Amino acid sequence: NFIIPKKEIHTVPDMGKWKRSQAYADYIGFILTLNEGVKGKKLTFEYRVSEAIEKLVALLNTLDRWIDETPPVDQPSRFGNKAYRTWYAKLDEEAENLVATVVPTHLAAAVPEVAVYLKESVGNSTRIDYGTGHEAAFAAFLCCLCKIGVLRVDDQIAIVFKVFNRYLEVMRKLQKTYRMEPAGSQGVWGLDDFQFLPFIWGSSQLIDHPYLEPRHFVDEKAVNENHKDYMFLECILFITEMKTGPFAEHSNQLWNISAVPSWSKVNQGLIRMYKAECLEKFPVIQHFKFGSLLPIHPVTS
Repeated sequence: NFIIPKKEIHTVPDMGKWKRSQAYADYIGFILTLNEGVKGKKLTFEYRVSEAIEKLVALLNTLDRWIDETPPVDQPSRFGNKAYRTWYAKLDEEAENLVATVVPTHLAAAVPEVAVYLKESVGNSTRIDYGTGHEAAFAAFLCCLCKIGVLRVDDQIAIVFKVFNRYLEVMRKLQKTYRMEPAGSQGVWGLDDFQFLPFIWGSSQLIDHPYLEPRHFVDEKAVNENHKDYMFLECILFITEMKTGPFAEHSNQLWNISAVPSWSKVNQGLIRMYKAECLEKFPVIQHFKFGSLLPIHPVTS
């Protein structure tokens, strides 16, 4: 009974049925389920790695590879490099074939439904840009795999620390390689040019840290010291690799968050901020796709 996920949020009044959709409930609970699973734990933690995780990292590694197979054009050019479209096209042809390496045959029919989210998670071919709208789809991608029991509860630490963490390395690579633009006003009032979720699961990691306080993440010296262990700081280091000038100028919203007393409170301030600035923002989220695994119909309870 699987189906090709389709667009359901066409107008601003549509945000209602979204916020009462099964999908919505499914999505956020999934978000918080993983958020809790990562509490106080270093990236170097000993977690369950399952063959499905291995096959996903391999899926992502193919994506990484195609970038190398598709070097940026040498044209003049001034925004996103147009070799991104050549990359994206390779994915559009090959998303199904790829999800197929992770999905058992008795669930063949789900491949098309599942692959859609995959195709929506890497940015925009026309505009060569990327934002939390696409990030969301990669989470929704992963949720679907839980919904069909390809991914397991036992794995929900390796989803963040291994798979999503690799996905982030691949996104950054696309962002450096093809000089991708932030999607819409991600680079105006945004927490970040590109991501959001890693700041959630990142600050969750640092809950109850002995030495490292939210106020410490603006200290670059200290960031270099600790990025290998923590998802939140890796994000920070990436910003400081991409932006001219002083922190408070280029990432003011994060700058103000560093003032927050505890990682616990940051993580509460972000869960909320993620709802408002992203999941409940028409412009960011209207492209979210709705099928059988994450449907639009009213929450059944």
